Amino acid sequence: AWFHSHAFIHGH
Amino acid sequence: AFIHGHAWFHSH
Amino acid sequence: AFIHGHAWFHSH
Amino acid sequence: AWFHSHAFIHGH
Repeated sequence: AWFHSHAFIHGH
Repeated sequence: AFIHGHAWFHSH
Repeated sequence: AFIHGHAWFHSH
Repeated sequence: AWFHSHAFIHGH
């Protein structure tokens, strides 16, 4: 699974 | 799984 | 599972 | 499961 952050980590 | 938090993170 | 990475992260 | 970061994320 991939997650992105730009902080909160986005992605399920 | 979602990753919660933004340092400690929590994931189930 | 471990969270890889330092922006994109990945976990399997 | 808890993960810690100072970024690399540490924890299983």
